[PDB]
Amino acid sequence: GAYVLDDSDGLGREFDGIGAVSGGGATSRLLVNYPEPYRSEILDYLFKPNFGASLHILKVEIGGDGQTTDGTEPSHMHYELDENYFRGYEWWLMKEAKKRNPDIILMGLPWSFPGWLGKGFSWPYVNLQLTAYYVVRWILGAKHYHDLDIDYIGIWNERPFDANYIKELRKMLDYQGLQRVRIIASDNLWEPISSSLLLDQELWKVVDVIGAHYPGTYTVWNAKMSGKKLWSSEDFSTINSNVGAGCWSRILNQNYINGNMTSTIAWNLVASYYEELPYGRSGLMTAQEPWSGHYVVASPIWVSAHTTQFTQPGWYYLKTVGHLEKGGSYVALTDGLGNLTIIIETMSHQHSMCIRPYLPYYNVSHQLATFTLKGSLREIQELQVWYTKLGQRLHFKQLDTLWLLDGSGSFTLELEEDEIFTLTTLTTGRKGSYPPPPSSKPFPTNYKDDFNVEYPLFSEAPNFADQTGVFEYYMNNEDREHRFTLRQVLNQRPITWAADASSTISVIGDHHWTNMTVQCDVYIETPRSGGVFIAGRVNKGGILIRSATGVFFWIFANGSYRVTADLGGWITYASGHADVTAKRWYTLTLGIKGYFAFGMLNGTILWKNVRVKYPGHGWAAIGTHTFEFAQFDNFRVEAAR
Ligand SMILES: *[C@@H]1O[C@H](CO)[C@@H](O[C@@H]2O[C@H](CO)[C@@H](O)[C@H](O)[C@H]2NC(C)=O)[C@H](O)[C@H]1NC(C)=O
Ligand SMILES: *[C@@H]1O[C@H](CO)[C@@H](O[C@@H]2O[C@H](CO)[C@@H](O)[C@H](O)[C@H]2NC(C)=O)[C@H](O)[C@H]1NC(C)=O
Ligand SMILES: *[C@@H]1O[C@H](CO)[C@@H](O[C@@H]2O[C@H](CO)[C@@H](O)[C@H](O)[C@H]2NC(C)=O)[C@H](O)[C@H]1NC(C)=O
Ligand SMILES: *[C@@H]1O[C@H](CO)[C@@H](O)[C@H](O)[C@H]1NC(C)=O
Ligand SMILES: OC[C@@H]1[C@H](O)[C@H](O)[C@@H]2CC[C@H]1N2
Ligand SMILES: [Ca+2]
Repeated sequence: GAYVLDDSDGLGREFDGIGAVSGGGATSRLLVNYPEPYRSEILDYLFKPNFGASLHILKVEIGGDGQTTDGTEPSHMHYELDENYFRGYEWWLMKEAKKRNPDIILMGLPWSFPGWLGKGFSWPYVNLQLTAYYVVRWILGAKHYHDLDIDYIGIWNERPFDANYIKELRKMLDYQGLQRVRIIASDNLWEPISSSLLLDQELWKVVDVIGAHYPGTYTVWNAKMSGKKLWSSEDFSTINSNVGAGCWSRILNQNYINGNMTSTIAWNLVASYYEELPYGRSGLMTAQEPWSGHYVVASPIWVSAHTTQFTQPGWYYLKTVGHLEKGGSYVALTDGLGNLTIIIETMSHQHSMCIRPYLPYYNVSHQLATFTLKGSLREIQELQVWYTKLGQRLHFKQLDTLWLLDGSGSFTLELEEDEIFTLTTLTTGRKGSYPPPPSSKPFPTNYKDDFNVEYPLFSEAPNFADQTGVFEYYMNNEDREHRFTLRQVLNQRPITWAADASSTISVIGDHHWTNMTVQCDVYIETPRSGGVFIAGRVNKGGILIRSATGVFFWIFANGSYRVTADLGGWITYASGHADVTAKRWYTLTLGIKGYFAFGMLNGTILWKNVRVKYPGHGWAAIGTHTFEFAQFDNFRVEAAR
């Protein structure tokens, strides 16, 4: 009936911000080679204040060279003694975010680690000081090379924590003059971190924030008892259709209401990875065609705006928040300066299901809600109104101002289903707008890369999405014809997060492709035992990369070749001998059409009319038999969709 908003009895918890994750894994892969001005426009929709999603927080993966959901991300230390703070795209993204919003909150979290840190085991806790040292170098590098202050550091994404590690990480941060950096744990479930904090005072002293993943809007008693800030440090992960925006809208409010969580962070920031990769299109917006410049400002962007444009880290939640009689919820926040923001959501069950978890049915129906401002809020006489309707339009439309002149801190609204209203004293709200970007277009049916870039802006060539291993621009001054190549640089399996393949692989192109010819120059660096391949119709990647099928044309340094149906190499289409050795450049061609494939070695036919599964479709790919050095050059693909 009448919902009282008041601050006279005091305030609730401090609001810590809304944000999103770039990483886990390679989710921003295809954004770096967007042409201007579109790349810049995309970044504005995400980070420019009073414009789009206007994010308060940016969380990035600390790349460890392993596969972490939609690809691998490069580490700053591939090997022992190696340090490089210019690989990948997270440095860039953080800087671009920081340019638009100097106050954005930066977080880093490892998913995987380079293998050498395990010292012969696939475990990051073998040498506590070493792993901490590795992580802190990243934070230092961020500052020294990019002028970035990392605000929060996590432990190991959705993987066990070690209490002694967390303590050592804190000590190592302090030793390096990073007392200001805070620690969030354990980016998994509420337990065992929450009870551990209650039993171990020294642990309690070093953990600043408890971050839980996909909590279903609820926390647990031990976490509340701890007095720590509680965050949904990873949520959403739903297709950014209308249902995802609904999901997002609902949890943004109810994470605080039901669970005392004062921050929520969406996986992921922007869908800039092939859609046929795991969890495709589960970013706040979509930017998966750098070749065309086409992007989509999806519904979740505006749902975010309803909170982010009208709140900032350091505002406080009111004590008076809750559910509406006929379903839906409201929160309210102030900045202790006379501003008030109110965010109301009526997401229906049928249009707001998140993937994790799925909620039992609940009812929303037409209702009236009366709001009364008590205490220090009585003096508000005017509120701006922002409105969104999900289902088929209207997104973030500014409605007519409401007046509260009646002397009665009150007003009423007619609420229907699947709506959002924001009511705030702030006048800075804006539905940012750029002209529409180019229409959607398939990946180019003819495509070439000779990797001849002397000072590349990024460490890897556009569109190649590593799914196991790490491929990088490589300069070899001692060769002329192959001065500039692409190289696989991992020489041992990472401390994996996912089940990485046993073979390295990078995929590219149009998953819809069915008939195609792929050609590449290859160079095996490891004598006797080394091997490389080129492939087409590759149908799975990311977390599922081990499961990839397609047509794989392998050559080996022992003078042999194989054609397989799978990356694992368990199913043979053909095999034989070849004039092939290490440390020599060969041109490989693989032609797939209908039921049949053929392979060429240096323009000469090696095998032909070999029967392959059909129908089938997928990407082109390159890679190596194990985690081994190899080079690639003059890549070309002609394909039919
Ligand atoms: C956690 O949030 C809950 C709300 O979910 C807060 O508890 C409410 O407290 C009021 C009175 O203080 C009760 O009338 C409500 O019934 C409580 N809510 C529920 C759902 O039972 C609580 O203050 C928060 N815990 C903290 C801040 O430690
Ligand atoms: C609401 O918030 C705005 C923005 O923070 C406040 O306006 C600022 O007030 C400070 C001092 O209180 C000034 O130094 C800034 O220049 C102001 N900025 C802007 C953009 O106006 C405002 O005081 C708050 N209260 C109300 C009633 O608007
Ligand atoms: C890929 O190649 C196959 C094999 O040639 C094509 O299938 C043929 O298509 C023609 C006309 O479209 C038919 O007359 C043949 O009977 C088909 N043969 C088989 C075995 O299916 C297929 O159309 C090609 N697809 C693309 C997208 O180019
Ligand atoms: C939802 O509530 C309305 C009124 O309370 C009722 O008429 C309707 O049948 C309910 N829907 C379900 C599925 O229970
Ligand atoms: O919903 C899938 C999410 C992403 O894949 C992130 O990488 C982590 C791992 C699972 C979940 N959080
Ligand atoms: Ca070259």
